[PDB]
Amino acid sequence: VRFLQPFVNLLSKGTYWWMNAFIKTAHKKPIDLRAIGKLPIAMRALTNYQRLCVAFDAQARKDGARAIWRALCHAFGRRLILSSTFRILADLLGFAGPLCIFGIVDHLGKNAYVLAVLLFLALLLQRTFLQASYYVAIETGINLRGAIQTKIYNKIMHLSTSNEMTAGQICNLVAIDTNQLMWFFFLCPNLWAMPVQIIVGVILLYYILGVSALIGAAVIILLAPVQYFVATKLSQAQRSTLEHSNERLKQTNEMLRGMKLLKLYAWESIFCSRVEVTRRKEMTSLRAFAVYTSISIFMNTAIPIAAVLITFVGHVSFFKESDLSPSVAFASLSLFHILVTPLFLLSSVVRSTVKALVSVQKLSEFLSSCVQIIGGFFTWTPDGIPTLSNITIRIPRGQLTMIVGQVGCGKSSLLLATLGEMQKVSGAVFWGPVAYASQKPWLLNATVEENITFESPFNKQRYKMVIEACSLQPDIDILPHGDQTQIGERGINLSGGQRQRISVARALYQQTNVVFLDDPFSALDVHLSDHLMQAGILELLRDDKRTVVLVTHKLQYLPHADWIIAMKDGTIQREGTLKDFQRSEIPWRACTKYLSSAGILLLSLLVFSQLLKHMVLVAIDYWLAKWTDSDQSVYAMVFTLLCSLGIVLCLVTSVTVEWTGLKVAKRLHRSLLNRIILAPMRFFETTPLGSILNRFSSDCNTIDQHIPSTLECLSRSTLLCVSALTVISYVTPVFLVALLPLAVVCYFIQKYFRVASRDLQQLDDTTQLPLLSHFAETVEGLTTIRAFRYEARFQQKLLEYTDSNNIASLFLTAANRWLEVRMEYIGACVVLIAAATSISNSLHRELSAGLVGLGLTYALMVSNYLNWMVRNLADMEIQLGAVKRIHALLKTPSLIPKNWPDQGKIQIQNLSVRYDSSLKPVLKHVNALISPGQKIGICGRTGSGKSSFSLAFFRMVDMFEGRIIIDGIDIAKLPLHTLRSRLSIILQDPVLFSGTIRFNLDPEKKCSDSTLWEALEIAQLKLVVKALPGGLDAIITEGGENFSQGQRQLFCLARAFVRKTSIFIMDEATASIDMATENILQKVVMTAFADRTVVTIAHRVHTILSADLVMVLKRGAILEFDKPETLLSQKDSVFASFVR
Ligand SMILES: COc1ccc(Cl)cc1C(=O)NCCc1ccc(S(=O)(=O)NC(=O)NC2CCCCC2)cc1
Ligand SMILES: Nc1ncnc2c1ncn2[C@@H]1O[C@H](COP(=O)(O)OP(=O)(O)OP(O)(O)=S)[C@@H](O)[C@H]1O
Repeated sequence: VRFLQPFVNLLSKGTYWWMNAFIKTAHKKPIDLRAIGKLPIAMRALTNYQRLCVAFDAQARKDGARAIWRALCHAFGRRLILSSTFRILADLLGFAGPLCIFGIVDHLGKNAYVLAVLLFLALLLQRTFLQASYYVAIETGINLRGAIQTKIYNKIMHLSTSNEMTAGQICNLVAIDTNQLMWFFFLCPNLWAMPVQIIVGVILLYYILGVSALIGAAVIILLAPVQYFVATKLSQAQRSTLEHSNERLKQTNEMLRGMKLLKLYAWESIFCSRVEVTRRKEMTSLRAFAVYTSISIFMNTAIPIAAVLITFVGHVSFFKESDLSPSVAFASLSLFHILVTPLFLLSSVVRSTVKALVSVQKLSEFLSSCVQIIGGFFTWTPDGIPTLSNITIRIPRGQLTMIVGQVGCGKSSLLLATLGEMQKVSGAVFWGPVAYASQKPWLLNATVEENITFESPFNKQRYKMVIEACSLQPDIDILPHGDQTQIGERGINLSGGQRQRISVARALYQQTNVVFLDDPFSALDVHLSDHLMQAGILELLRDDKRTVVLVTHKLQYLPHADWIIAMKDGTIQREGTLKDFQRSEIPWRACTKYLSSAGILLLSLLVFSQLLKHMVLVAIDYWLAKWTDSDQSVYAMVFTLLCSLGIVLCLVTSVTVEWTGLKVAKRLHRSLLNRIILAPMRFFETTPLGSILNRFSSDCNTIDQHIPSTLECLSRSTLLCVSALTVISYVTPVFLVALLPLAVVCYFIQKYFRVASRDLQQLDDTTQLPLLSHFAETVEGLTTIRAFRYEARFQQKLLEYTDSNNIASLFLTAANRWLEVRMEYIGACVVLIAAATSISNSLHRELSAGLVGLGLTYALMVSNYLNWMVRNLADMEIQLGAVKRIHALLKTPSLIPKNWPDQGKIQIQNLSVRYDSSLKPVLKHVNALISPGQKIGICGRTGSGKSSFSLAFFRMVDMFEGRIIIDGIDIAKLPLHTLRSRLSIILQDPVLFSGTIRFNLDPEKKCSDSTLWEALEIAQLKLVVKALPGGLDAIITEGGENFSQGQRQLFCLARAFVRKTSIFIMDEATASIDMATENILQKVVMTAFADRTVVTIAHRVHTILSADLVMVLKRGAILEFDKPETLLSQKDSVFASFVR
């Protein structure tokens, strides 16, 4: 245990002194979950779940949305109200501070040291109570999140299967709804403490400025509803923008997958044009969003100026000509800031409260939704026509029981009913932890060994037996990681047969009596199914005398079982055995590049405008200082001039930040796209897709959403802090020399913070990722988990995960409180010293009263500007560190005028090729020649070098040696664009990117309609194309199920037809295609290609047999042969015929 909050001295419970040791150790050694503590018994999943379920029980025994609400209320009780009362007392003392400022200012102009030390004490106490309030509220919220999370997970166990969309709604119910609830519980005490704050503020300012005060008290208040309105607009804009963004991502996911396909003919620019077309729409939305952001930032600092303007001008020169002592004006200034700070929070509080109300309504709607069988009766509804009718079945021990029938006869339904999964209406069923593999296979977010063990102690002989008996070890070794390979989400990097074999292995490996397998032979061949039923079923299951109940439909399994079960229309037609059935019927460089992408045009326009705005904001008060003592009319007019300058300059600065941020986002995205386009193929193959896709998915989005606002806030905070320091220095010179020590202290407080605040931050992210994912895994494979009776262990795992999340999200708020309190203590020390120097120096000797006003008013508030500064600095640093990876990604004609000849005669003399710079060579002394108009075949085993030969023919490998030519022409003087408008290629991996048929046939779109129609008619595709809406305009999706595999290859051949390269490369147009269709495909491609030399590569016999010139790829080299009928009998059918 390390997080000891409840077990320390009640002084440190306030000032967080126990964090000194943690943060000092954290500076040196990197924090981790082993270096972190464990949550106390006072706050776990179990404790909060216990209190919440006790309250829910006491409320439901007296029987809903209001019910769950009151249950949470009575369950979390005293802590929340304690935080709220801390908060209101702090608010009172904060409203009290400026009045003692006023008293001091009065006394010196006409008992003040006492007021100064009282101000010091009241500041420190008020801020301490505020911080304790924040922390207690945050901890209550974290408790509530853990509690309702484990509660809705407990509910996930008892729900019914009849209720895809529900899974997404469940995981949003944990990712956004629960966060809304918890953040609303953060802001709950603020909603109680805001009204008393504004009421005390208005009544206090009225008694200081009189009737005029009221007028001012209106203006500031009028900003609070307006703000809300602005916020709403933002939200609307956000929605629209998000939509566009999503679409863009889709149009990217294709390009970053058909990489080799894309670059094999250089259609990449054609798709980049479309990608840029989407980007402009996205940019257009962003303008309005940033305009609203600018309006918000503008009002933020405009209302403070406007209040003082329309109040002071409307007080003296309007109403009663009352002499305005410096105390009145400066107290009004202080109260204006102390009231502006809370006003913004009310809008966000209202939004958070309504959103939390909706989310709790949603949570309530969700949260409240032998083997003997005699008289089976049930259905998939609380009321409806039944599908289970009159089923009586006995499943004795040690007996193979097949279930056979037609499609839709209640086979798997009977399986789940035997499981107890479906509580039958009227019937009896008796038989426990039963192993079960469902029809649709499911996996976890873990390794292969883990999925097959499934929380079971590992075995050597047992596990190796199960691995070998499932025909799974070779394909397991085929994976990039021989074992312990991280199986992707749902098994994207695996095939269906592998998932099925893993599921069957999981079912077989578990030690239990009963095993169900819902058709485990649907995605398996004949050989693998035979070996599985022989070794794993009849030899391994039948070994330990288990009760195997397998449902399938084959021939070999019928005489191997004991009981045959025939189902028809949900009824057992006949029953018995076989015989009874047959006898019956971050450095400054990242920011430097970020701002230099904007250019010199806007950098200075931003910086100098900010400097001038802050200079105006200080000069207005500097002139007010001389205004005070008493040409009052001229004074007020100068005040009005300054007030106007301030607001105009603020609007200018905001518009500048907006425009600059948008331009930078534009240029950065375009440069990233362009630099990713020109990368080599081996680079794309080396780097995983997640990192390349992820930068565009988030980095871009993150920057656009948060960099401009956070940068603006950081700049405003730092300049306001520097201005306040300069003010309190100019007021009292000696005070300056006292403030530089303390500020240096802050430097030491800075380092130790960041080197931990960053760390904890990332830890939070990590504990958020496997938690949510875990949830999803439980939802899909719910039947398997309720069948294995493994609910207890999984609930244990989820309590573990939510504890690991809460400890991180708790240490983070503890560290934020630490930095806050210490920076605030120093911000109170500085105002203490400033007032103590001002009372003596500026009164006893200097005798100038306009000074102390400015100094006190700025030192009463310097601390909040300091805190804004430091927090925004931390955020800007993490965001700039996120940006740096974008730059890391950023750093990755004599024969032309003569038309490319149709003579396909080529010759590659002494060719070699390597993949990486200075690695093992792929080819060795490759010499070959190809005659015009002659079909060429190439053979070889896997890894022989035929794909490498094709890629080198398209010079896709960047370490080839020798000279390679086409009609005396090579790659020494031609750019890539000409090199891709000269040859055609059909890859083994076909794809149909989204769009219309015109976008797939000719994405360039140069070709005319009759040309595409003829290409479809020749490619045996015109009839199915005419059977679609519109014709040549069917909206296709990436991959999908809109066309057959043969039709995808027909589209590839149509691409080849329209390419008109006159040279064709056929890279395994045979794999994963039915022979009945592949043979007619090759016949069409032969009858269509009488000219325009084609070089093919495959592992089929007849394809290699039909080619004229063929070269057998040896271990490292090739051996070519010209006449096909001569080399297939010269070696006496040893190396070229039986191999083919
Ligand atoms: C902006 O301040 C305020 C100023 C005045 C008032 Cl009347 C209220 C607040 C205020 O904020 N309302 C209290 C509720 C609240 C929410 C966030 C913060 S916080 O400081 O930003 N964040 C943390 O402490 N920890 C986070 C919490 C989320 C998980 C990760 C760690 C502090 C407090
Ligand atoms: N989880 C479910 N929720 C609601 N209805 C279901 C569910 N599973 C199946 N059904 C319905 O129950 C009917 C019968 O389903 P099955 O028992 O799976 O068909 P079966 O032919 O006996 O076995 P199969 O096809 O190998 S899974 C279908 O028409 C479905 O609409």
